Amino acid sequence: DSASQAEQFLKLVHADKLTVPVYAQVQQMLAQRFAQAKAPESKKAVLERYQAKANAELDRAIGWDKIKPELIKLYTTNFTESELKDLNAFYQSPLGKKVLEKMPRLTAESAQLTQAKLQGAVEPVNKLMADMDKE
Amino acid sequence: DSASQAEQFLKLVHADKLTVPVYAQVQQMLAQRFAQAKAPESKKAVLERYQAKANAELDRAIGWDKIKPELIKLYTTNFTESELKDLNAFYQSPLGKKVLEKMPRLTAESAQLTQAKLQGAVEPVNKLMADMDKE
Ligand SMILES: [Cl-]
Repeated sequence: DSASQAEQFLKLVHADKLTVPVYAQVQQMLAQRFAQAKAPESKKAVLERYQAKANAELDRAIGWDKIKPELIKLYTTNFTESELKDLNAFYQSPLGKKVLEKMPRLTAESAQLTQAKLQGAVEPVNKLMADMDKE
Repeated sequence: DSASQAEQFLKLVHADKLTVPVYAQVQQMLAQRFAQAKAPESKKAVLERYQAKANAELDRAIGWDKIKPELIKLYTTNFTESELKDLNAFYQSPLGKKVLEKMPRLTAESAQLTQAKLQGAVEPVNKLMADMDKE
C-alpha cells in the first residue's frame, strides 16, 4: 500500500542504477586481464563472452530483483505513507528530475571547489606544525 | 532576491557545516603531533594556543563567507528563483528536515546491503577470469 509508494520512490530516483559503477568496474576488470595477456583483437569475442557471463553472475548476486525488496523495507520502516507520497510528488516534478540529475555534479562541484581553496592553507599549517615542534 | 532564495537554500541544507570534518581533522593531527613528542599535562596550553592559529588559517581559505558567495552563485546559476522557492518549500517542511537527516545513514545502509550481496559473486567471477586465461 505504502509499499507501492516505496516502489514508486525507488523507480523515480532510479535506485536500480545504483549498481551501474560496479558492473562497469567488473567489465574493466576483465578488459584488464585481457590486455594483461596476449591481446589479439581477432579474439575480442573471448573478452565479450566473459563480459557477458559476469553480467549474469552479477545479476545473480545483486541484480535489481535481488535488491529491490530489501530496499522497499528500508523506506517503509523509515517513512510513513503520506511521507512517501510527498517524496513521490516531489520527485515526479520537473524540479524533481532536474535535481535528481544535477545534485551529484553540483555537490562534486562544491567539494572539488572547497578542496581547491583548502590548498592555500596546507603549507601555512605545515609551518605552524613545525613551529610547535621547535618549542 | 533569487540570491536570497539560494541563501535560504544553503542555510536550510546546512551547507555551512560541510567543512566541520576539515576543522576537527587538522585539530586532530595536532593533538597527534603534540603527542608524536613528549605528552605532558601542563603543556596543554601550547597545543591550544597553536590550534587557534590553524583555525583562523582555514577561515582565510575555507571560511563560510569565503564559500557562500561563490556558492550562492552556483545555485542561482543552475536554478531559477521559482525552483529555489520550492526546494526551500521542501526542506522547510518537516519531511524536508527528516530526509535531510536520514539520507546519509539511509544511502549508507543500502550500499552496505548490496556490497554484502556482492561478496556472493567474487569467487564465481574469479573463476571466470581464470577460465579466460586458460584461453
Ligand atoms: Cl537517523
